[PDB]
Amino acid sequence: VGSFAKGTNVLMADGSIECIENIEVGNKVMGKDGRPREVIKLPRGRETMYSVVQKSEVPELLKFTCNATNELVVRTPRSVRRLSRTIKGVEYFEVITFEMGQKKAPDGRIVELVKEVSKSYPISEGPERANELVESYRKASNKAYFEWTIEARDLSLLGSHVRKATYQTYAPILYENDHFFDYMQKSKFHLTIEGPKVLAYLLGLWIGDGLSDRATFSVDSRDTSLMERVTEYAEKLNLCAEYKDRKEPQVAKTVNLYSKVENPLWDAIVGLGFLKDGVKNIPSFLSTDNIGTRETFLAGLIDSDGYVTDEHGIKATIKTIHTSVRDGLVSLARSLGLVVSVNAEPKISYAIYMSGGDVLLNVLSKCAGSKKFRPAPAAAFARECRGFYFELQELKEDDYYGITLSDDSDHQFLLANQVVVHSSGER
Repeated sequence: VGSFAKGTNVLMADGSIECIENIEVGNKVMGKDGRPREVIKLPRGRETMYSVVQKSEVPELLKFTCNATNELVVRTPRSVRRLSRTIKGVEYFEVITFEMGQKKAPDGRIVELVKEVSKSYPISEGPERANELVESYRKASNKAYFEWTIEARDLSLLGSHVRKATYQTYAPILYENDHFFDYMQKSKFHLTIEGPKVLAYLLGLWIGDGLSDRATFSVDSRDTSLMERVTEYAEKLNLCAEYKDRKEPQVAKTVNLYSKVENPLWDAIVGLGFLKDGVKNIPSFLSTDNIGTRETFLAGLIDSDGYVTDEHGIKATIKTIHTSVRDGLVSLARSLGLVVSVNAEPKISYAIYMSGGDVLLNVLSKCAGSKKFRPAPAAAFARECRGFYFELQELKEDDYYGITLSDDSDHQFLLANQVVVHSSGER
């Protein structure tokens, strides 16, 4: 029965994080589709362990420790190519492919794994055949990759090209709390349907470049689009976006949001916890809250202290001087399905790079910055699981804790770090 090490953090069905050894039958862990996964057993035992680590300069590596028999949920890209080569004076048509095959393991077991297969036919016999293969491959699957599992210990059996192309995955968090919404209700008595939107946005601006002792943040002047947004939004919360305006020689216009009748914005900043212990913080509940709220929040942050580039794909960069926020950002961004990486600018400053196609466009379409806004996706889109390459390190023996799911379930659940791992069970 594959398992994990003690302390392994698991994401609960309700969005809470829990240490695997503290999990008890009946509890529901988080399913990758956002739905619960009831725990029905708790494997125990000793066994060689393997630490899983992302291969990759501020580290933000995805990782977890498992036992040797733990089934890694992996994906390998499908692949096909035809080439012509001359072998020993004879020209051949060769088709190299990635397909599911077999390999005798050290213990004599037959392990089913993706393999790089090669097939060649003499040119004299013609192409058809090579095509009846390249053709059957391309239409043998509706997917562009293989979805499978391999035991940690068996990962060494993979050929070099397949091993390097094989990756694990972390799923976006589709479950949605309402800590933010439920908060709104507790606020005043009357407020527009777009109250949650407007506040999350303003909080993003605050976290971006706002003072830590007052509902005041700075914004760029040449950005008339962003200004109209602040003003427009403040008003939605009966606030005044006050600033010296064109009578204060400067480029970074300080914007003061007063109660305009101890106000909504700041009451949330403290109530929700965007400022814990005098220092800025990214509330942990964000990650598992309303998706629209998560995006709106990021759009604000991006609008106050970040930039967007499109050279080699749409990408957003947010700069933060605090490590608390930094790691909070990486978590919140990954929860939407964005691909994230961090670097240290002249370590005083921190840059969080985010990419993700439609997932990123769904955030930027909420920004107001002149060079930040990007039109929303051209259509509905699913938030695909993201892959990460990894390194496996064989460890000595230790106690392991596994979790078994129902018989009808997909047999998968998420770790606190969103990594999609396999249920602990026989087979």
